[PDB]
Amino acid sequence: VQPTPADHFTFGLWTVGWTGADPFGVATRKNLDPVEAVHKLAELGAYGITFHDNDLIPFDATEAEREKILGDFNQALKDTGLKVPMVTTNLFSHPVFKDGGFTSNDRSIRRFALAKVLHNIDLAAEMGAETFVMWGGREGSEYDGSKDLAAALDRMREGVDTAAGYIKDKGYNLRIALEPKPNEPRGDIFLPTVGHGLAFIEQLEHGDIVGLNPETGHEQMAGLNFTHGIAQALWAEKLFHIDLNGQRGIKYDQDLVFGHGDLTSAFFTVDLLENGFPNGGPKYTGPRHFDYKPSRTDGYDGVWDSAKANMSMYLLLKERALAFRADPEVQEAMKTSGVFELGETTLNAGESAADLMNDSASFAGFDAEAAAERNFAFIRLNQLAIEHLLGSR
Amino acid sequence: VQPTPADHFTFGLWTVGWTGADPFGVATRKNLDPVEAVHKLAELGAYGITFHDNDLIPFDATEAEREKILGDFNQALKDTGLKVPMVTTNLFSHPVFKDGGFTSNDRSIRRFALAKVLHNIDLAAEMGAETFVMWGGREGSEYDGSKDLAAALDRMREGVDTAAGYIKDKGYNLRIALEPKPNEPRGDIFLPTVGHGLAFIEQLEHGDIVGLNPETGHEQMAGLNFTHGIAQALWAEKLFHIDLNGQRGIKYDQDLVFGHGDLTSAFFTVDLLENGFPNGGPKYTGPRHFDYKPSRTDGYDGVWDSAKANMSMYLLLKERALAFRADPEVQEAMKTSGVFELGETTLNAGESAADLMNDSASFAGFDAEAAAERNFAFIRLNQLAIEHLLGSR
Amino acid sequence: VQPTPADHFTFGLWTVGWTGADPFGVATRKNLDPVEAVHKLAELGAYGITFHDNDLIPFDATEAEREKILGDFNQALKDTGLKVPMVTTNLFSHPVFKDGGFTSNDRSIRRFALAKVLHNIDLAAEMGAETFVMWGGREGSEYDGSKDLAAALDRMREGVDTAAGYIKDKGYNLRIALEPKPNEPRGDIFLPTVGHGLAFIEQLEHGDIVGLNPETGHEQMAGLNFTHGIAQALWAEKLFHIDLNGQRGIKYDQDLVFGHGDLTSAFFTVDLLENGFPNGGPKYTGPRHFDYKPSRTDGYDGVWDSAKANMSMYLLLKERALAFRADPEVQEAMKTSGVFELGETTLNAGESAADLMNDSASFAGFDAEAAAERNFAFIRLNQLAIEHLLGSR
Amino acid sequence: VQPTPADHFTFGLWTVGWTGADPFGVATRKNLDPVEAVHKLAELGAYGITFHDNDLIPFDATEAEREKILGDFNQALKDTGLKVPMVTTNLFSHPVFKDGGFTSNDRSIRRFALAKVLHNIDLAAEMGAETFVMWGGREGSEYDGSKDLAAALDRMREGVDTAAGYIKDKGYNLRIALEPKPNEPRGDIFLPTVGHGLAFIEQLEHGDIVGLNPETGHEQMAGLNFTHGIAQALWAEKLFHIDLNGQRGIKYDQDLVFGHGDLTSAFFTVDLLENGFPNGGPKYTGPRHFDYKPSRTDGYDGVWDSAKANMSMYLLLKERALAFRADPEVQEAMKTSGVFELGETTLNAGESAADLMNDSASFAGFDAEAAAERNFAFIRLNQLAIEHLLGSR
Ligand SMILES: [Mg+2]
Ligand SMILES: [Mg+2]
Ligand SMILES: [Mg+2]
Ligand SMILES: [Mg+2]
Repeated sequence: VQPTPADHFTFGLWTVGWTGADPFGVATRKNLDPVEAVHKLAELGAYGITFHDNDLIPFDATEAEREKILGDFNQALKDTGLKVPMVTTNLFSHPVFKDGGFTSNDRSIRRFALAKVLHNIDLAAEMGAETFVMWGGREGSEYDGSKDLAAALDRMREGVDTAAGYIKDKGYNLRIALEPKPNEPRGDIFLPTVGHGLAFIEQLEHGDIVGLNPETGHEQMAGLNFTHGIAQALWAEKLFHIDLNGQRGIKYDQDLVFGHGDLTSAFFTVDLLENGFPNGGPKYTGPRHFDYKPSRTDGYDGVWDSAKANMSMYLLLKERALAFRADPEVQEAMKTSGVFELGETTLNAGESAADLMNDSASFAGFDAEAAAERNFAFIRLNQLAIEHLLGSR
Repeated sequence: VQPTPADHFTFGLWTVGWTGADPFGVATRKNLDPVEAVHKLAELGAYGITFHDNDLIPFDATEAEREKILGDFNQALKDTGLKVPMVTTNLFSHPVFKDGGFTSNDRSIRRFALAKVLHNIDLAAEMGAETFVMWGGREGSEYDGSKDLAAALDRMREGVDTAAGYIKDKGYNLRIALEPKPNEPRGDIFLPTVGHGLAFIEQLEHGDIVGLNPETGHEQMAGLNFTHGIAQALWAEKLFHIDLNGQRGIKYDQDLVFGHGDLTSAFFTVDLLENGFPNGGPKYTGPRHFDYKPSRTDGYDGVWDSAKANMSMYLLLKERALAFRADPEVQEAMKTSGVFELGETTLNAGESAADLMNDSASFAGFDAEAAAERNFAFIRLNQLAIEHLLGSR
Repeated sequence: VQPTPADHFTFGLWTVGWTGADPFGVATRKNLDPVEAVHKLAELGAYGITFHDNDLIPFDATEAEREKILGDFNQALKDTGLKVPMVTTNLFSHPVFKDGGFTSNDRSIRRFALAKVLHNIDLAAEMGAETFVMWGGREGSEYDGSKDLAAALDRMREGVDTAAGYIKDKGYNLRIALEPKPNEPRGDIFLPTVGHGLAFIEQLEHGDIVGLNPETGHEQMAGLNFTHGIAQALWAEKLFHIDLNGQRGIKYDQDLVFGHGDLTSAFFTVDLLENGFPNGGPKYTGPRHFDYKPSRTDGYDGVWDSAKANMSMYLLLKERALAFRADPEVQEAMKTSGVFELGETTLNAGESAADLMNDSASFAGFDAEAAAERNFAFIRLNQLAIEHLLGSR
Repeated sequence: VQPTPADHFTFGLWTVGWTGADPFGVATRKNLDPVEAVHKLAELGAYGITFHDNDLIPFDATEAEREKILGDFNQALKDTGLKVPMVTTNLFSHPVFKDGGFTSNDRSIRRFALAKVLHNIDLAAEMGAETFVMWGGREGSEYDGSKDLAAALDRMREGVDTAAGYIKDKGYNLRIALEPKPNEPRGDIFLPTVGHGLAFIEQLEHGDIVGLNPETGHEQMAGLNFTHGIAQALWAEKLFHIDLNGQRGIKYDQDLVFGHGDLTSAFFTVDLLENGFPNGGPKYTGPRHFDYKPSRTDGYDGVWDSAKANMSMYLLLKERALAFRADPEVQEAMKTSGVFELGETTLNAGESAADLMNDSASFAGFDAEAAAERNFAFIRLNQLAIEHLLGSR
């Protein structure tokens, strides 16, 4: 419960560097120098750091300034050994992206935004990032009439497929991860959840290198079960990255420490990333990225406390989830409840639809009332998970 | 604002026949005979009626009883001319489906449930239904540990692909529509929204004849924009059916009359079904199905009032949405706001990613501050839509 | 973690007795005989039992049937030693109550509902109940014009003042507890949250013996912090009873076991009930009542299992919350965050507004930016708390 | 639909002046000079203007700067005739207020916050404001152990009683209006809803001149019915001010124009404000204040457009709500649904509880099932209302 680099905890530069400006107030902390960020995270046990183009390099920066910033940064990474596993672009802060990057009603802003992305892919390759995240935060509307809904999706597809074709063309070993979000900053964002995101990728021409980057808080903002949406992404072989934080209900994006929102949910999230599926199946072996914000009420000691907290929470949940699954009481409760039974195909090997229709024991002579008497024992099984969680077993 | 059969208003037998039992009380109305339902709906201007297998035919019914019920029903349809455009199966009422049909932890219940579906497909063909709806209402969990998340999806796929292969095999001209729902009756349902549903179909073997059946209320239960989710379904060419009702917020499934929930949203929903996309694209020309419930406080006069209300609301919204789009002030407001501009591809014909990166006017020499000065005028445009809605223009 | 009568765990007859019918399906369990409920609950460690008049005595019961049923139930209580601390009135399942009891639009119904309550006060008094709970579940509307909102609150007051007047008159030592609920079964219910119930009580003629019965899931259905709510009820000394359960978000009411919802909020509710306020103040001493429903997926072993899960959940939280406040590291963290500092009055002993305004050091020469440097360290206090919750420290 | 000063449309300086910075981006508009705001608003038909102390006078303003600024603003008011009906205090943007003003854990900060309020009361009185608004935006927490909840309410009371005491002492005719808000910017805010604010007021020493300022979007953020909320405030005669805007669901605060959110609820709020209660009762006569923000996508033409949209929205709703209640068909529908019947007291003139209980016809021989046959016809009353809303009848 001391993190180490094979744990693969990655942190975004914008998280610990978030100085505290919210919509009702100014920053409460001084800016965090990025070299200092790299040194402080390496020391806490982080494996890597991620950033947005404008997190390191100002929008305004001249070529010389860009060279100077990147040199110090590269030096810092070298001194520490921190990797840079994911890179992303800021397509939401400057006033020009008031109506989006890629789905901006203005065509000249869509070309600028797509060029901001291609340049960033080149920097992403250079850094040795394996994933390029795309968070379309300003793509949407506040009013139903603001957009042509089909055009938005065509413009979004265009953007994404041009970027993907460009990776392919240059031979970069980079994958694109789209990060779905319900709302905020727009009152409605395009591809609001994990399924919209997932569905969207199947319409792309270069879909093969496009996957997702779900975020705890984002699904929770539409009241979805985070464990069930990552399950589906994994199931489809599209869980390319993951962002973990906490959220307490449907409200503004809180960005708390992982485990400080919905704890029981955090627990089962960690059981799926760590243990996978009960009957076997896919596993996610990428980085465990923390995309959160150190509460504005706290000074810099709280920033480093908060960074430590993320990794601690994940490790506490991991031991509890490993003991839980190892527990023989839990394994037999799982058996009773039919967890392993769900793993069995419904049809017998070689059985056809006509075969089952016509099988008298599966329908005509099936006793539905007897079958309804089964005690699934889901509460008891729920109860065992929580007793494991509470460290009482 | 007198409905007629080319309007294609279809009503489910369970809507007007809903006698009023909620989780806190008993029915407040007497049962509605299904022949009387057909006669009363034909007379109100409905085009068709839909039903769940157990809405017409009791679970218990002997073959003779099934023959007798279907004969009277068929007679009624013949006497009136009402079609039966969609059929669906009850996989959620009997105690046997306490943990689902298709994703039931018990394998014997999954075989029964799939056989209940194949038999129903045969009845669906017989009735001349073009769509077979599948609402997986009991597929999910209340506890994160109740299921093996990957197995659930494999079991769901198995069910759905067996049913689809069986349509194909028998040569029925029937399509399957899955209806996504966030929650209720389960605390979390599998394929909770339109994207999960959409994503899910791309993993199926018989995906080609599988599409969606979104419902106003269902998306609204996860706080999504209904117009933007049907837009995406349409965009993907998967909007096979549609269910319209009203819902006032994130809470239990209310099932109000279309236009009695979120009115402005209802309005833009009707603008998309009726007018389509501003720059052109797909159109939805299937039935406009009302899946709602006549409030339990009201007697039978309210049931028929409520049925009339659905069609009235849709026709009032339709005229307001046609005037709105015809309005030359509105067309020029759309132009200013860049609604048509979104229709233009981002890249020039023949332009490549390298071409745009390297185009100095799109990036390097792009004036982002000048571009940020643009007045999108989205509020004014929103305001014009509402003045059209209020019948003030 | 073995409950004893000393713990004051009370259960509603309706909870273990809930047979499984929900809006989409029939009962999955057989009716529970009340004598068995009493016997079962006494073997688990329950302190008492509570009921609604129609949980015990059927709506259409003859006089002979009523006495048999009470002879049976009084015998059971006598045999087992269980107490009956609370009694409530079912003003919701019979179709007569579709528009409410007390705020029904029909005056004849308001008279019957209130008659039904007065008779029930006699019964409650006879049983030795100390609390009389009023849950106005059908009090509200689906539509904004259905009700005259000032007249609904006048009617509500009349009902509550008549019942309280009657208690005072008859010399019964009963206190009325109003149970606020935002929705379900009505689309909007009168006196939606703790706040609303408390405000209403202050408009009552006999508000001195009228307080609240907050329920965990009801407040979570509005997105409110359950703990902030009962704190406010406590502070006004109006916390007369409490109903504990689980709710996983804004959706239908789940009625999960306590701690099977929002764990961390459950942990903080236990802390408040057990440890009181950090700086002292009123404490809650009534029954810890569980109003939940055994999931319908579970048979009768599941029912006694979930009844036991309420009590184990609570005892495990209590143990952690006691360990939490006793930790010296936590006591120190609390001092550091200003938790005890909030207890010191803002003004000085006999300081006036005018004295405060001209004091130079409090305003005029107050260094606002120096003050703003304080690291409140709330993340670290939060992290310690979860660490005590997880049985880690 | 041309507003006139007689309409009492008031606007906050912060609303038209909002420059566009949100959590994900910088300002998209230039600062608005306050003199121009005053002039612009008087040309649109505004009756008055309201501000926060720091909207006008910068936090670090010298004495010389403060007088210049007030000379400029007083001149503008004089020139245009605008009134200043409400003044409020910014106890939220400066980093000193990260934990609150009045309920900050730091005692030195509580003293400065209250000093800052007292000084602002003098200013408000000087300006001729009738209402003093208190919005405790930083009063709350992200974490359940950050605060002693009884001590936070004691501190809050001290602050409000000190300010009210001061008003009384100085002979100013100002009334305090507390503005409840459930969240944002804190994860949970003290006095979350109308209900909570009203309950708190009754625990105050000087609660007689302390009332509420409900805001439309704040209540919709909890899923509450805005109309039920102000009705309850009205009924207790505590509706001192109102803030009108739009909110599309439980998500961040949108601050859309009034009627650009939930239309039908907007329609029913106008009806209540204009027509009062169907059976009579208190009526609201203060300013109709708009606290919204011009979407950041819109330039300055958009700003004056949205200021005008507030007033047109309201005037269009008012016209429909007046037409609605005057319709004979609607008056009849209301009688039929029992709307006036709710106004008749339940008991008879000098009827006691005891008299009611033994009356055979009210209980004992009351035919509950005959009573339950009444068709309340709420769907048809709702349908008439939407038809008047849509300018259809
Ligand atoms: Mg993220
Ligand atoms: Mg449906
Ligand atoms: Mg309760
Ligand atoms: Mg406000």
